[PDB]
Amino acid sequence: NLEIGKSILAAGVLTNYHDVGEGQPVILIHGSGPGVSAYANWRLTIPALSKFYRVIAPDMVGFGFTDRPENYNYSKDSWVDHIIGIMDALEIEKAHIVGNAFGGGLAIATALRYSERVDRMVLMGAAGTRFDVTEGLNAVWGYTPSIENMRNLLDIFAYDRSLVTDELARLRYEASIQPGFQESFSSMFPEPRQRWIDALASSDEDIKTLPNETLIIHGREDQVVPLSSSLRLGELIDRAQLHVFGRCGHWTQIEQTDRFNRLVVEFFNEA
Amino acid sequence: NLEIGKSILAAGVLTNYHDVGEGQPVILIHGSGPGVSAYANWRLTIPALSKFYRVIAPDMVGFGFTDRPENYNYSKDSWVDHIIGIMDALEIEKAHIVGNAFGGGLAIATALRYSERVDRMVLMGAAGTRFDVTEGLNAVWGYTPSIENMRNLLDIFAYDRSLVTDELARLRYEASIQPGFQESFSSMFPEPRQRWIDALASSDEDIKTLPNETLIIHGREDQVVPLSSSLRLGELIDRAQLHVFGRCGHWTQIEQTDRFNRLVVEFFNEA
Repeated sequence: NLEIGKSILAAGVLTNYHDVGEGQPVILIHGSGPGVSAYANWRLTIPALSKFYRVIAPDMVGFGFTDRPENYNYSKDSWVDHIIGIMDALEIEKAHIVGNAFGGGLAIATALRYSERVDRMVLMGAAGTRFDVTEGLNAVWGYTPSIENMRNLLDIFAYDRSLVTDELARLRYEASIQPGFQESFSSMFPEPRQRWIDALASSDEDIKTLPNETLIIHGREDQVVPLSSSLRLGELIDRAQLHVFGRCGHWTQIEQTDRFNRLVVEFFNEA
Repeated sequence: NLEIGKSILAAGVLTNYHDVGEGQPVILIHGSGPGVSAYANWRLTIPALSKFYRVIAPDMVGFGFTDRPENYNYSKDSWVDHIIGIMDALEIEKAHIVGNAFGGGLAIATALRYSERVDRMVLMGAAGTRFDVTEGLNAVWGYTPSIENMRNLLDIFAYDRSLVTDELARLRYEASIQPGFQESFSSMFPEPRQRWIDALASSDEDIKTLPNETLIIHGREDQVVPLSSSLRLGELIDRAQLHVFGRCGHWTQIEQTDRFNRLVVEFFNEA
């Protein structure tokens, strides 16, 4: 299973992660869908970025193949603690961070609590602001295992549904039913789910204090996180750039791969 | 005067233009401020693009050093005719077009009337949609010559006013009072100016039919054309990408030069 990489103790949690490349460190933080993992989200991104940077992609606690501690208290702050724990474990003193959706919210939160540890940020269809729960997000977080339910979620993420094949739905369905996966996922964002969007968000006041050069990316047709959320982030963050991809959903790094990789590499190259 | 380049008869008008580079043709269309010219707008863009493309930058009739025909009937359609006349004169059968503000409106109009002649488009703080006249635009189009009035206009265009020096205001003031310049400019967009924003615009219905890969660029702080206008263009054009620069005004190609040039070259490279 290529989703299983290296293992390291971070913030007291045995963590599964990928580490490819040399040079300036870049931390990639995945999203929060069922069966999600660092490899699943970043397999098409790591190869491109690792040619110029040291790319670290960990499975956040509660997701992927990282340990799922008994009675673990999941929260925005605990996840930030995990990110910092991973950086500490790898002697990464300061790094750029690419946060995908759920991961974008964590990136913003990490930059606010540990400003000295974060350089540039890329926020994709990111959590971080309070937006009204969408039917797409409620469907994603409310997922129960089945190939048809996974096919529907994949359709919700994609602009071009032709990319959603029976094989892909089957493979992700299988990833979603791995031991302990659905159990931690279902108890992660229970109804009412607006509570979790709000919990993952950072206040307008706090976001306005971010000094980091930031690149906000969003798919025009995103059905999970509304474009309006990134428009708001763009008005709050001072050194921000916004890039919106037309004909693109919640899979910006997968549906607009080459454009995405070029934008991100050049953005970091500027530093 | 470096603003004076080559001369060619286009659409019956003796036209001043710049032609640098080899390969795929790219037409750069300047904005509509007092003293504006192709060189003034694109001096920092041509060098970068000409390394990979053949760059054509003409002074639109009524602006710069192109002839100002007696009793000439200026209109969106006549300007489009001029653009096509320039392309015809240079045997440019199909080209990419970069339209800056006023020029963006003309680019959209050209792509609608001569779809076969236009490939990819870059629209910067572009005209093209109906937006309420801003005080910034009313000040720009209502300009009367003076170093102080020019300094104010430059401030309206810029995010970082430190770039507006006495020398720059003086030089542009001098450009604005060249023989016949202020005369054609003042009679170009007379009050009420909303009429001209509306005249330069294309209907939502027509814009929706554009099949061209398009890159929409806008400065978050643009005081002349509101960001909301480009947000609208992004929702209308199907194959569109939107890139918004924070800490940037109506001079995207000048205030974010390196980022702008990289974005444009890679966008065209995709073709």
